[PDB]
Amino acid sequence: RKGHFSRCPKQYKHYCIKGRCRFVVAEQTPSCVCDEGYIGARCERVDLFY
Repeated sequence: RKGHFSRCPKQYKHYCIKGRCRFVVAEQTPSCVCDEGYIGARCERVDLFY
């Protein structure tokens, strides 16, 4: 319909520091989306101060 999946909790977000992730249980699809204004491979740096 719109987005009925499982949101990744901060406790399990070790693959992304400043990035969220949507894990689909019914259809096994683990996808991590980092902040658009972020920088670094592990989402450590950022491109937005104010």
